[PDB]
Amino acid sequence: KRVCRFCLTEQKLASIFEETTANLPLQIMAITAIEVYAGDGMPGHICLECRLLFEHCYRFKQMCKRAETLLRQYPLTGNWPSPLEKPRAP
Amino acid sequence: KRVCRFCLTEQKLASIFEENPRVKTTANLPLQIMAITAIEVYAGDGMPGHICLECRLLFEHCYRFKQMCKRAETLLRQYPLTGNWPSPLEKPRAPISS
Amino acid sequence: MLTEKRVCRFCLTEQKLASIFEETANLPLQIMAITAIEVYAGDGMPGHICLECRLLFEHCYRFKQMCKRAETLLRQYPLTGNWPSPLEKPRAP
Amino acid sequence: EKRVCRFCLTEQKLASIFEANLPLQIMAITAIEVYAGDGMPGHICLECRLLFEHCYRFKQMCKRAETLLRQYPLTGNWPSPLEKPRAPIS
Ligand SMILES: [Zn+2]
Ligand SMILES: [Zn+2]
Ligand SMILES: [Zn+2]
Ligand SMILES: [Zn+2]
Repeated sequence: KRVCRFCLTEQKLASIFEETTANLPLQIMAITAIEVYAGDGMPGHICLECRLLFEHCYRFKQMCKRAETLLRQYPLTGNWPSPLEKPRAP
Repeated sequence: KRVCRFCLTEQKLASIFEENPRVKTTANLPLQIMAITAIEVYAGDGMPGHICLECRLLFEHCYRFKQMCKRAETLLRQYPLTGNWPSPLEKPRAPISS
Repeated sequence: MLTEKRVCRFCLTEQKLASIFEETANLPLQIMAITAIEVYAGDGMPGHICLECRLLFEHCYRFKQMCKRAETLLRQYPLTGNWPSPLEKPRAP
Repeated sequence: EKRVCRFCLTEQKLASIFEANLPLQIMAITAIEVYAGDGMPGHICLECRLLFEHCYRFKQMCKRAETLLRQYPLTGNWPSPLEKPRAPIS
C-alpha cells in the first residue's frame, strides 16, 4: 500500500512533496523524465536511498552543465577552468 | 588542454568515442550523456573528447537508476490490470571499475 | 541579474511577456522535461516567457505525454489482449 | 494492427524510425530510448516525425537563447529576438 514509487520498498519512506535550487519533482524529471505531482494517482512516497540517489545524480548534472559553460566561455574569458568537485558516494 | 569534458580533470581519461573495456556499461555513452544533460556530443564538435573514469561511472549509474525507476512505473501502472502488487525491486549496484 | 532584463528567456522577445512562475505539471516542470533547463525564481536569468513560447512548451509537453501514453498502451497489449486505437496528435499552435 | 506509429499508434503515412537523426530527436524530446529489435513498433507517421523535428528545433532555440544571454555580461552584445522555429514543410 505505502511504497517508494521508484524501487517499490516499504522501508524508510517519506513524501515526495514534503520540503535547494530544484524541488524533488524537478530532480526526478531531470534524471528519469518521470512526471510526478500530488494527486497523480501513483505512489506519493520515496525511500531515503532513492531520494539521495536523485540528489547525487542531479548534482552530477549541475557539475556537467558548469563544465560546459566554462569550456564554451573560455575563448571569451581566456581563463582555463580548474577541475570541478565531483559529487561523492550517496 | 586534455581534460574530462564533464569535470575538467586531467586524471584517468579515456576517449568518449572509444569502447571502454574497464567499465561494464549498459548503453552507448553519448546516449547516457544526452539523457542527463541534453548535450549532444560528437567527434569534431571542438569540445574536449575525453571523460574520466569517475564521470563514466556516474553516467552509467544514472542510466541504471533510470532503468529501475521505469521498471517500477511499468509494474505500478500494470497493477490495476491483475491486482498482483509488485514486490520491492533488486536495486542496481553502483558501477565500479575494471 | 544583468541577464534578469524584460525579455522571454527562450526566444528573447520583449512582446506579450508574463512571469514563468505565474500560478498537472507547472511550467518549470515542462521546461525541464523539454529542454533540461532548470528555472527557479531568483536564478539570475530572465523570469519571463512570451505567450508563444509558453504555448510551444505546452504543445511539446502534450507531445511527450502522447508518446508515453502510446508506450503504456502498447506495453499493456500483451497483458490485456486489447490493441490500442490511434491517439489524437497535438497540433502546432 | 501490426505496423503502427510507435508514438500515436496510427497505421497511416508510416516509415521506419531507422534506415539530427530521429532516434536522437526522440531521446532529446521524450527521453525514450528506441533501437531496432527493442520489441516495440519500429515505425513513425509523418506527423509525429514533423512534431519531433519541431520540438527538437524549439529545444535548440531555447539552448541558443541561454548561451546568448549568458555571454552578454562578458561582451556587452545584447542578443535580439530569435526567429522561432516554424512547423517544418511536409
Ligand atoms: Zn526507493
Ligand atoms: Zn570527469
Ligand atoms: Zn518567447
Ligand atoms: Zn504518429
